[PDB]
Amino acid sequence: TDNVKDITKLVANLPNDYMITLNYVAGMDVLPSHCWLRDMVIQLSLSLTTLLDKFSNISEGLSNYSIIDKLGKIVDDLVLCMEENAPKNISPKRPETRSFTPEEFFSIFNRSIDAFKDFMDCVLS
Amino acid sequence: CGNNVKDITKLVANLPNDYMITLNYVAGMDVLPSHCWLRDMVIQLSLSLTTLLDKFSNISEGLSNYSIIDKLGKIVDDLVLCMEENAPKNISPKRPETRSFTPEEFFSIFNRSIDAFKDFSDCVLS
Repeated sequence: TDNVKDITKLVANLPNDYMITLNYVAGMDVLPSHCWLRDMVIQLSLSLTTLLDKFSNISEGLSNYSIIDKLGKIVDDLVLCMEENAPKNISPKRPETRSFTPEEFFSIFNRSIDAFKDFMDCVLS
Repeated sequence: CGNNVKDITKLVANLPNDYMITLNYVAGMDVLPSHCWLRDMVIQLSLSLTTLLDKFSNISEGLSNYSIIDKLGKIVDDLVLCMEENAPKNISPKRPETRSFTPEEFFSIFNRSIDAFKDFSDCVLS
């Protein structure tokens, strides 16, 4: 049901100097969403997959594995929707591989999901 | 003075496998007799835990990393008090080796220091 209310606890339970790697799609902060939403949900999917593998599945209490896994599932549904609707052949460039703080990584995450809630040319320079 | 862990296992399981935890490692801790390195190591763990703690927010419910680490830091404060109150005069072989360890490795050093404390030839190396 598009759920945060669990992201804040994850961020509070992740080291604030831990660098989460993400292939940031350039211009996600300026261009209209149809230009980057698809690519970004896919990149978030890859990063969450990579992130989840860094924890163990604690089953009782605050579990980072649990929250990340839940987030991964939400994104899989987003990738399904975006993919099974994207414009043919989606060749700008292959996203800037950057590392982000958990707070930063997850702010980007929220901005992408938010972008979905309103998903109804793409040039830079 | 002797002495409870609030579960390091859950902590290690809730910390990223590739997160590097910095520790000024006291050389010879793995071979030298305990009285040669315990005091210094307990002091070093205390510093690393201080630094580690400042990386998390205090989550109140759900056995958070902040709470467990904070608990481990207090246990070490008691251990530092004990070792300092009984440390030899002027404790200077050489400073500790600043290294980075994975959480499993860091807390393995911690558990081994704790054990050494639980059971507390002169200090020669090389």
